[PDB]
Amino acid sequence: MLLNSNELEHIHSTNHSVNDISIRWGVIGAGQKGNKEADLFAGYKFSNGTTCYPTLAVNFAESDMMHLQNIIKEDRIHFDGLKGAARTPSVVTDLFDPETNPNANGYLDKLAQELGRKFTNEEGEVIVDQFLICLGAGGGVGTGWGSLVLQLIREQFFPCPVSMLISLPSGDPDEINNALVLLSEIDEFMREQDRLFGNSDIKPLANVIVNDNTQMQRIIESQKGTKDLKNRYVNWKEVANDNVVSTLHEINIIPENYGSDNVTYDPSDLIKLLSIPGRFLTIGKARIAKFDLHSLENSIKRSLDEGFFSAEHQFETATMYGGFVLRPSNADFFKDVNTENRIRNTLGEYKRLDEIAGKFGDPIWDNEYAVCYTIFAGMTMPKRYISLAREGKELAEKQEQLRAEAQRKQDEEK
Amino acid sequence: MLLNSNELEHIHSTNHSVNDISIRWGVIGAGQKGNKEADLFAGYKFSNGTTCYPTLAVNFAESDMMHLQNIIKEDRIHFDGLKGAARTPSVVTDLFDPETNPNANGYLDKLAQELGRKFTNEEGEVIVDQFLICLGAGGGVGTGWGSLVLQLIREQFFPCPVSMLISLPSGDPDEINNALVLLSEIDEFMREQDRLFGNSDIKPLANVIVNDNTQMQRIIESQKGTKDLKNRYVNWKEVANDNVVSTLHEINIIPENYGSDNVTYDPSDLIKLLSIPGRFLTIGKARIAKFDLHSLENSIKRSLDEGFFSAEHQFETATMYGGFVLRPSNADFFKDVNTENRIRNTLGEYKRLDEIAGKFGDPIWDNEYAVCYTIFAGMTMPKRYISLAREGKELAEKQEQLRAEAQRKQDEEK
Amino acid sequence: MLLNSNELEHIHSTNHSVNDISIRWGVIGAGQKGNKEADLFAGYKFSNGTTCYPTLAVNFAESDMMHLQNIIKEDRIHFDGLKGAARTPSVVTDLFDPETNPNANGYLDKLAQELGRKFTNEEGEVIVDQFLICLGAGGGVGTGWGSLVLQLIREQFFPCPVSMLISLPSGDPDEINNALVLLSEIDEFMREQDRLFGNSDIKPLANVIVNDNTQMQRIIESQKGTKDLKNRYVNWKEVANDNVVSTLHEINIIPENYGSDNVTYDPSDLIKLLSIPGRFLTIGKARIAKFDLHSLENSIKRSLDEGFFSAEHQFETATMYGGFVLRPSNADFFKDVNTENRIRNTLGEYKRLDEIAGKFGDPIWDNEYAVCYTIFAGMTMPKRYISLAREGKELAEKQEQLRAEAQRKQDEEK
Amino acid sequence: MLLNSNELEHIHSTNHSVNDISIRWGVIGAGQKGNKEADLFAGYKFSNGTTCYPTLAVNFAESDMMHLQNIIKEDRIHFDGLKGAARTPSVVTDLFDPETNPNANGYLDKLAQELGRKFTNEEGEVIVDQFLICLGAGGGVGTGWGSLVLQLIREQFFPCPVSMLISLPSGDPDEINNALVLLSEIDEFMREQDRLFGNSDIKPLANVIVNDNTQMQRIIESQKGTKDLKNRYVNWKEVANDNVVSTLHEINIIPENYGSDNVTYDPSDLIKLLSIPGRFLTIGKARIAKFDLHSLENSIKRSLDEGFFSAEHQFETATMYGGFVLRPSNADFFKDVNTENRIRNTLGEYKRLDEIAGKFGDPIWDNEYAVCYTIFAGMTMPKRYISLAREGKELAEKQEQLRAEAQRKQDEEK
Ligand SMILES: Nc1nc2c(ncn2[C@@H]2O[C@H](COP(=O)(O)OP(=O)(O)O)[C@@H](O)[C@H]2O)c(=O)[nH]1
Ligand SMILES: Nc1nc2c(ncn2[C@@H]2O[C@H](COP(=O)(O)OP(=O)(O)O)[C@@H](O)[C@H]2O)c(=O)[nH]1
Ligand SMILES: Nc1nc2c(ncn2[C@@H]2O[C@H](COP(=O)(O)OP(=O)(O)O)[C@@H](O)[C@H]2O)c(=O)[nH]1
Ligand SMILES: Nc1nc2c(ncn2[C@@H]2O[C@H](COP(=O)(O)OP(=O)(O)O)[C@@H](O)[C@H]2O)c(=O)[nH]1
Repeated sequence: MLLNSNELEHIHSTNHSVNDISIRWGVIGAGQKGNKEADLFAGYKFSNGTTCYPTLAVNFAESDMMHLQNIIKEDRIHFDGLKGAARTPSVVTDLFDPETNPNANGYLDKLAQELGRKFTNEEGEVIVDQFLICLGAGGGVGTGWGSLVLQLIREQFFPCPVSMLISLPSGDPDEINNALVLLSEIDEFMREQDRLFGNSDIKPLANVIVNDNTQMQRIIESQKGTKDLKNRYVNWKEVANDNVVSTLHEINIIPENYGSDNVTYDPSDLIKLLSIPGRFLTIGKARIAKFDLHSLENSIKRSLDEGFFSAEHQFETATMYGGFVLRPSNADFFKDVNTENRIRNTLGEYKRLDEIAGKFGDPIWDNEYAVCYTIFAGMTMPKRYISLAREGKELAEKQEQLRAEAQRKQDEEK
Repeated sequence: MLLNSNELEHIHSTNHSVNDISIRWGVIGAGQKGNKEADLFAGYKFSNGTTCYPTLAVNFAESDMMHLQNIIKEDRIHFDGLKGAARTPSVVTDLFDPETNPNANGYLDKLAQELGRKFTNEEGEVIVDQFLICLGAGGGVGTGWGSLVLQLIREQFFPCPVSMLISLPSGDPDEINNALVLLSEIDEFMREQDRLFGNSDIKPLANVIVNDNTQMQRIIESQKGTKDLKNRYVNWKEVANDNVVSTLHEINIIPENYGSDNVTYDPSDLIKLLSIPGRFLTIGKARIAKFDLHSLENSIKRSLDEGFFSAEHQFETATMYGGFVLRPSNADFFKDVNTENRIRNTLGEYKRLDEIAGKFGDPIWDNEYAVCYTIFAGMTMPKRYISLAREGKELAEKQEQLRAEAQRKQDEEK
Repeated sequence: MLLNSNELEHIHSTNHSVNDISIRWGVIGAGQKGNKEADLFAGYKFSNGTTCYPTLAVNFAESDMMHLQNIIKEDRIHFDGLKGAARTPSVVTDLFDPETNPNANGYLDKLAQELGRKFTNEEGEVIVDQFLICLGAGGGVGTGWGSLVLQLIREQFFPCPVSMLISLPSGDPDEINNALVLLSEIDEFMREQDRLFGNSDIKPLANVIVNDNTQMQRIIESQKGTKDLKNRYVNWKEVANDNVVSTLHEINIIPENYGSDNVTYDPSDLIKLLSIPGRFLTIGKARIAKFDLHSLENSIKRSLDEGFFSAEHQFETATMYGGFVLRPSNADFFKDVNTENRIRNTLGEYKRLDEIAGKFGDPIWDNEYAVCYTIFAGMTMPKRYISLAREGKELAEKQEQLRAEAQRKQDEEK
Repeated sequence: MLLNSNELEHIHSTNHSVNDISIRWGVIGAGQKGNKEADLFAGYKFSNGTTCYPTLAVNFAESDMMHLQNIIKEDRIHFDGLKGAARTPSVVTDLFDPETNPNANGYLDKLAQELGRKFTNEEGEVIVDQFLICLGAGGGVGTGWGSLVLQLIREQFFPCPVSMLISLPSGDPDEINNALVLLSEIDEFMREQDRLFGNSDIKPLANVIVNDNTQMQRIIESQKGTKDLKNRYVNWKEVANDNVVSTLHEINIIPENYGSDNVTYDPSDLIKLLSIPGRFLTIGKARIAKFDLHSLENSIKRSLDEGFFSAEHQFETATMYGGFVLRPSNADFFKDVNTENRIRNTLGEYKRLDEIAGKFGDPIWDNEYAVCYTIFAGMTMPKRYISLAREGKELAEKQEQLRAEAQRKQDEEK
């Protein structure tokens, strides 16, 4: 268990029966980023110190996996032999493709194996609910795997659905491409399946969660760090991560361990919520320590807008909503209805919930502020896609410039 | 005086007439643990810096007693000669048993003596109320003494009753046994006496207070320690201890030095409370800084459940209740009756108080939160006993496994 | 972006759309002081980390400009050749005066140039609103430039108005003089223009903001610094500065990014406010975390009196008022009218606002206290001028004393 | 007393009551190496300059024993007559075997005798705890004796157990053989006894400590010697030795003379530790002067891996663990629990301690760094055995080559 939020604390300080989750994610962490996250996920144990999620970490080589603080070598999968690579994801693919790599398959086995190892007990049962695959884009490894997975799922190695945690980078046109295309492909896929399935079907691809780094850094600095001191010694990712994960984590806990005396969110919701939309999903966590409609709105707005996962996704491309407000039970001001209404309406502004599926919870806690967790799902494409698009152009060219300028510098010299 | 709680502080900051206790415990601290505790007890002095409890520390050898910060060598009793021992408590027994150790008696004298030294003044009067013997189980020394005491009491060396502070360890089947049996014997004894006495009789064995380490550690980490920094440098016991003792300590102080404008707990209560049940006793200290019935309940629940002394004792095997809520006098919300009722009822759920003896206090302070001290007494057996039972089996076997597995490893090699 | 106030934080934590200012100051920082400030100004970037003001730093030589943390050499203008100088501002003047320095003009070009560089984009457009020239008096460089500017403006190199940030020193008669005369000249100028213009005219000299160091230090120590620890390691200027700038800075932000649900201050106001009075302007920022008329008054009073910019300026020599209270929107106590009235009246005591121009805002925030920004403009002469006058006399003579005394010491010895 | 480590110093500088050991080794030093070591052991005296271990030195002839700096001729046992020998250990055996050497026995007597002389006082009591026999392999003398001992023990001349200090050489196939076989035999023996005994039995062969020279030299040079100057004049063994012995030595001292305020290692542990595993034992001493989990790990790792005694022994062939960290008592960072855990886990990676016996201490000192002594016991076979195996083949053949090549050189010439 790693608390790392007031909240978390609050929780933990309060309940200690926390031994219980909603969804058994099978954390496969790929690439620096993923791994890194994974360790955090890894950090969760219960109120009996029992891990929460089961986690494999993958990376190409061993060394790659040294700084992990929870992962053991066994869970450090790597495939090794050749030194160096071109960070093309095409390396990866090879290694499992007979044609390039005959022993392709050899590897696969071991994956299948370790999967077995890790995800069976001895019922041979998969002890997983959905695969949570974590990726940071531009990471060859990730990218390679990404696709890989798509196949694999098909190839039934994966019989749980996949949830994709994708970070959208910042800069570097190359990455941009890699990413975009990656996203594209996915997107296709996404599109295919709904019409390939019904639309009430378990989506093998449950949803996609994206994060923008850029945005985040900005945010991060926003939040200053004279509010603490070691802040003054931190890395943004390091923080970022915390939030991110925590959120997720948290929300998994909360319904499970909490109740309300009024509307009750629940796992199933989540399940629903997570599977079926199949697409782009976003979450807003809003501290609410100030108590009025206007501010409510603000923080709402803020939370959405100045959401952490925010990517300028196109709200009305959502189809489904969710979230809940964990509110103190003495917090009358919320008990009031107007509020609710207000809220409703508030949200309605980005698209009216009431045209789509979703629900909302309002749990109790005994905190001294409330946090509103908000989730919009099944969206398609965030405008960032575009922005990215534009930007890498605006980059590409920008160093074309630099290329031409200084091609001139060649000419200019004897 | 060592404060080490807000409370304690609060107290101390408030009253300074604290020169006064309810019960004169005679702290005999046996074994690492006991000693350690003892030092803390030892740390108490009055508002005139006058010690609170008188304390002997026992250990086998001198060195054993070095790190103590309050104990003087004089109060470091040890009996020495042979180097090393098997940590069998059977060592101890010998030393006072003529048959094994002829000079058995020689020692006894010195005990009797130092007891004299320490517990008489020069009225020859025992300046004690009840012996508080502190033990951590699995400690040969403790264990040896434990039994020893039973005899000794009989042997009238002890003319105050004994209260046993027992820690129940965590792991190691051996200990487990030692313990269990120890507990067993005690248990017997306990059983005997009530029927050996009346049931309205001064129980020579006033009660037993157990603590589970395991539980505690868990708890401890629960309580995080980013709430403080040096926390980030602490040992659980170190904290644990603090609580534990403090509690006790505290509660001894409080009635004595406090009043109420309503129901008044008092020493006698305590006395009653402590003597007669003769058996398993538990305490819940509940911060109440949140003010509603539900939360009241929660914290109640919490406190019981996620009590510190908690061991899954069998509530209805209690016979007697007590405790008090030290509440701020401006704290109207408590003044209200409903509350009381509520409380009553709340407790009623684990067994209905109103079928048994006990009482309850509600003192004032001028704190800005309240703490509810809750005591259930005269219980018999906590399910942990069992759990322990199961566990050591689950251990024993588990390393039988390891024994057989690797007996195989012998066979497997040439 | 550098936050450095709760407020700032509050702001920043709240809005992150802060990408937007009211007035584009063109910060020219002259002399140690100015530079220093400039760096701070320089520290501002937006919610997209986009600088706020554009800034040139001037100093005589390069080295002079080393410790700057944001200024780049390019923005470190210096003119160099001769080593040492007499800190006469008459050095400066020379350098741009053909007669003394034929290549006078050469320099000017570069100024004009860098001005170009810095203040055009490629529309050749000036990207500035008003020049904010920062000076600490007694600084030869500053002083030289001061005058220089007056000319330059005339000489149309400056086509934005100038706002002068002048610090009034503490001690040293020489400085005093330099200053006074400087002030005098300015004063003249000020006087001229109004009658040289209409009085409804864009004043090329928008206003003057003075700061007294002396006063400030006093204040500073007032504010203690056990309230923080590093305080215990600070320099007054360092703090001072922070305030000062911040204030300014802040106020530029706030209207721009904030609204109210009631009276709305706005840039134009500011503009008006800043241009037309042409003269002495002062600002009071009042935390209001205590909620009553009396205290309101107090803090008001305090703020004025024990304003930061305060110089014993002659209120009724003002002609124009402004400011706004950034108040929490839940802060009902302000919503109330009486309050307003009260305020009005309060201010009325130093001169009645209602005889002059100005306005006042009351924005919302969601802070948990309010800050009242108060501005009195178009004043002429603060009594400090005088005080200064007296003091340097009281100095001059005082070391005349010392001169005569110890001229005696010459005589007294063989 | 010879200090020769900071530590040792630290110790000695601190305590001077050092008059006290854990285990009375009876140092029999055989062969150059052993002797050499012995002298060092010999160098230990107490804080009252009282020798620590009692030591016989054996060698074949007198001259052999000249450079010893502590050994007296009396303790220079040699058996002499014939000049030269074939360094076959078979020489040795003869000398005590009636059949080859009738007067075999004559010698034996003298051994028995001097043993008597040296190891009785006049209680006729053996003043020994365990025989510490030191050997460097390939040393005929050693080797001969090795076996000899096995018999002798059986032959009850030895009634203390034997601990074998074996150096594994570097190169020379012959040695290799001699060694291997030696090791083999031993190994057998080892295997026999456990099944010959119970497994909870005092192993007559307490354990085996091996050292690799090769490894060591490498290490040695690693540690540079511009860190000192005379280093620049040293022999590796000379250093090596120091460490080695010292370690041992040290660890014998430390528990004995130190305490902790927390977990306490102790002799018994050692005893246990040393006797019962009967097999391969290894030790890691880790300076810890850097304070974080990662580094902790590192040094841990390092220490294990880049242990001094390290031989690529097969961790999981261990059965038993031990060690302790002598840490400064002000060293909070260790006091913290996480740490502990971490550690635990860390170790767990090579095999999980928690499946096997052992314990761990954490003593105080007042050093300004900590040293972690780590012990893995009861292992069987280190991969070096193998490596050796391979290598001598790789040698044997390699000079077969040279043999054939240059057999060709014969043919090639007339
Ligand atoms: N925020 C964050 N991004 C990371 C982290 N590690 C890597 N990334 C990002 O993930 C993307 C791909 O890099 P990486 O994960 O190293 O890919 P790899 O080279 O395939 O291992 C880049 O945008 C990295 O900045 C991480 O732990 N957190
Ligand atoms: N929490 C706690 N347990 C302790 C302390 N010292 C020892 N123990 C525990 O007491 C039990 C018996 O150990 P110990 O007191 O050393 O017994 P001894 O060997 O007879 O001195 C074990 O569970 C120890 O962990 C202490 O000061 N606090
Ligand atoms: N508060 C403050 N005053 C300063 C600072 N630097 C210089 N001054 C003051 O400005 C006045 C003129 O000094 P300076 O700026 O060094 O002039 P220069 O010699 O022309 O560079 C003096 O009163 C200095 O104390 C600064 O950064 N802050
Ligand atoms: N490190 C070390 N090895 C030694 C020393 N003396 C001898 N050896 C080694 O011990 C092994 C056997 O040689 P030695 O002791 O001379 O055997 P002997 O010929 O029977 O006396 C070889 O590997 C030697 O290098 C010593 O004092 N230290």
